Amino acid sequence: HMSVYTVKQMARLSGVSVRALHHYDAIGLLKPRAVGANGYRYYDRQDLLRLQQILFHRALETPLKDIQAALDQPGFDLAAALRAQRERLAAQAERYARLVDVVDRTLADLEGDETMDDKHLFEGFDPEKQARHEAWLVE
Amino acid sequence: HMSVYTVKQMARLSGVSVRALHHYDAIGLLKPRAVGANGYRYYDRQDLLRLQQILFHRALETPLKDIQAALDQPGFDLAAALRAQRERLAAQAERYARLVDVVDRTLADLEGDETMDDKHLFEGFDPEKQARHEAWLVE
Repeated sequence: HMSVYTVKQMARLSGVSVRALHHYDAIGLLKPRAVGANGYRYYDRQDLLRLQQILFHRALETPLKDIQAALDQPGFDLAAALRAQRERLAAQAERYARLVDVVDRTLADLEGDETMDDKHLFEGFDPEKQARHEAWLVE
Repeated sequence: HMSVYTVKQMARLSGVSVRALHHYDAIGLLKPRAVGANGYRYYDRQDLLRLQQILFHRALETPLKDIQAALDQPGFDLAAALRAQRERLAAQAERYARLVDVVDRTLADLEGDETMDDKHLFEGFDPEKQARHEAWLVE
């Protein structure tokens, strides 16, 4: 809330390194807002929430330049951004949980009479991740 | 089980493109084993299980060359490989579910008195994904 943090403290609190925070600072992505009377710069609550936004974007494989754009958007609403991120994180949790179900079904067939239909081997894989890989194979 | 598939059929069944399967074939990753009397090559059940292994590896961001190595390992046990993949897929599902919890806790603080401790903003992020990004920032 009123707490403010040096780079050393922000690293320890967030798990982002001092190296990364200096880089995020240099490129205008995350600049410590709070300034003391000694000219030192400190991360405040608003900076912590922006860094959390950066970590959510990276969890969701958003590329570094796209992050700046998304955060600096005029009329940026943090609660809206969080709800959109929730939906995409939930969908990733459901994909991974579906892929465990596929492993479970495959193991049981495999240690059973091996009668399970072939198509059931392949339900659950991310079509998006396949397109980005077939596109790569065309070099 | 006894079913065998052309490239066109294997694409339709698996969701992998004809382009990718020809590439997987060329580089020795997945070569249709079953051969007919007309010299044509067909994917059998064992090929379907190897392709499922490739799709699990790609879900778990294993690099293409590492896949060959892992599948061609002497004493390769498919049920062992599946159980190891289960554990890593489950862990990804738990990470994504934890990140939704973090969003939920943050939203409720944000629309509340904003008293939640700062450290709670940052629990749940993948430290591995952070190291691979701080390492990248050193170019």
